[PDB]
Amino acid sequence: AKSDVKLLGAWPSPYVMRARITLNVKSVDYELLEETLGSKSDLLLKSNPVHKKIPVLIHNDKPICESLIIVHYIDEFWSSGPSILPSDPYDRAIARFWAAYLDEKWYPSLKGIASAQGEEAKKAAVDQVGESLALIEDTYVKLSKGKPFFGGEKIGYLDIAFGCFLGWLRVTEKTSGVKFLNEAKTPHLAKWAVRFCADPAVKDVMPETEKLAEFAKLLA
Amino acid sequence: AKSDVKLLGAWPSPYVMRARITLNVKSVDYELLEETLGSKSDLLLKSNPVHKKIPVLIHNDKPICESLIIVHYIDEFWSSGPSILPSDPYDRAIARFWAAYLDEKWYPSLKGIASAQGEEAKKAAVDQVGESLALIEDTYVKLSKGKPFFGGEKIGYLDIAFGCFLGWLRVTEKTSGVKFLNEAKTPHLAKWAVRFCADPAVKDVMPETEKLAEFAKLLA
Repeated sequence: AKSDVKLLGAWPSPYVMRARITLNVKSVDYELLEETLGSKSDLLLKSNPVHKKIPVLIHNDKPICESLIIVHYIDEFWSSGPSILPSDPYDRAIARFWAAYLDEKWYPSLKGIASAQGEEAKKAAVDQVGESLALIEDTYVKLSKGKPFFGGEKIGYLDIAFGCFLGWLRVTEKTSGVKFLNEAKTPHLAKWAVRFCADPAVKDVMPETEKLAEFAKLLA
Repeated sequence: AKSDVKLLGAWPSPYVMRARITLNVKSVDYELLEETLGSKSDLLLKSNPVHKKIPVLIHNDKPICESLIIVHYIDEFWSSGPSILPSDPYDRAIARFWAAYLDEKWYPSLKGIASAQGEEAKKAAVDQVGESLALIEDTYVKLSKGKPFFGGEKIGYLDIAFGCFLGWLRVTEKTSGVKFLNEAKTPHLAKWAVRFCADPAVKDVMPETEKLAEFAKLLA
């Protein structure tokens, strides 16, 4: 409820979006407090002194930090609602593994295209993103087992962990002039991404591409 | 068993040690395959193509990667054995949070002392480690609630996540000439570290300090 669940967030953040989608799945209402560009609020600094990052879930006045940990916490506290994590230990380990991969390696590589200077660096950064999408496509085929989502019949942990970046992916495609996730290159992910963005827990917390692209300009 | 559980490891690795301690707690026997310095084995390259890192747990011929995920997997698959993760959702989130902090921020800062050039850089790196130990000491007091371990009566997730680094901490103290974890500065952690290293799941997989210090020399 808004009385007992607060989320320190910011609408462009893919990490924050993970927390919002998961709360939606669990039918948990919450208040969302927006951070402003270029400064961290005193409330954020107080609630996440270690990292000073969003999201922060404040549940009954206790702060929980790090989006993937927050997603676990929401799944575990609100355990009677639809499950986010897979039920099987091996499946769980694999979903956790790919989410950690996305944060550690994949997402940082998106930004690397804009940062690259010169043709060899640009080609390298663009090629890397393409190679990783090929890996993620293969992984999707393996994990989904023919079902609509990474998590099976309904969105799960890995859908949320990857799908939270789709807005920034689309912006990166616009600015790089290369389409990475599409029918030709990643036909399975292409169908999945339409379904994911149409999911009622996702549809209104996923930023429209041009709006995010405008924000990307305001960014410095 | 050795037939169905293999661990790609290396005796100096704190990350690998997490997997060994957890298997020990669960009374799960396993075979350990050592990586050699300066090269990755073809078996490692095949079992962890994404990161090419140890540890890798190969359980019934399925590889699982990333030490903290491996610790979760062992806890969850071997669920009838002593529990590693806390039972409460909030406690779980907090233990996960501090383990992630240790890997992201704390452990990298240990190496920064040796890497620093000049007095201002050295002082900065040494001071940072001291500040973080003060934070970890406070966290220990809060989480342990007077019990011997972060996890309470028995070693738990966060004991394993922090304690796995004690060998490298002692080596860093030797090479930096500054003691960071001791009675004077961190009296609670000082008592805890003796108890942790004496635990039967830890005692023989924790490298003796001089041996690790010698390895640190062989390192380039």
